[PDB]
Parts: sequence; C-alpha cells; structure tokens
Amino acid sequence: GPPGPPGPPGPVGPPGPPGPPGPPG
Amino acid sequence: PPGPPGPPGPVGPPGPPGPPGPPG
Amino acid sequence: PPGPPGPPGPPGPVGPPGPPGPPGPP
Repeated sequence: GPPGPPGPPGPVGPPGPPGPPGPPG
Repeated sequence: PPGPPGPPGPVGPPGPPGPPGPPG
Repeated sequence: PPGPPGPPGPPGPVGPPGPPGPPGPP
C-alpha cells in the first residue's frame, strides 16, 4: 500500500521578543 | 491500503517583535 | 499490509508578536 497522507500542521510558534524602549519623556 | 497520516509538523517560528514601549 | 505512515505536516503558524517594549527614560 502507498504511504499515508501528510500529517497535520505543527503548533503555533513562541511569542516574539519585546519591542524597543519607548521615547524619552 | 494506504498508511495512516503522518506526524504533526514542526513548531512554527518565533513571532515578530512587539511595538516600542510607552514614552517615559 | 498497509503502507507506511505519511510524511510530517508543515510547520505551524508563526508565533504571536512580542509585548511592547519598556518605557523610555523619564
């Protein structure tokens, strides 16, 4: 028999890094 | 007789950076 | 007998954006 179909998508990736600091007051 | 579905793929990549912080 | 399992699926969605940065200096 032929191979089965592809598996499901993997899970959602991790959050990105924080943004840079805000502007001086 | 087809095989079963494959395994789940890899975790996605890290998200993009957040926005700049608040003014001081 | 059956075939072998299929290949892995694709990678998942990109992760969410990070949080806002820290405050600026006073």
